[PDB]
Amino acid sequence: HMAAPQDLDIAVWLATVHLEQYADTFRRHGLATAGAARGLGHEELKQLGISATGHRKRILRLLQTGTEEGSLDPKSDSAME
Repeated sequence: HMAAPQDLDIAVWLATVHLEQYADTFRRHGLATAGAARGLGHEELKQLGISATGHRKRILRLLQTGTEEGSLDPKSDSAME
């Protein structure tokens, strides 16, 4: 099974990046599920209650899942010798 279901607790979604704690502000925002938040962007994450940059890009990188489906993977090849 690829990606997560629409009825997926917002805590289980952020828990993938060790940031499930953010599920609080998320739920209070009217989105307690990855399906109710599906669509949020970077600029939108700022008003969502997120101030950490490294964390913000950590969420969106997971939301992109679907058409490409690519999270937690290497991105380098060769170095010199």
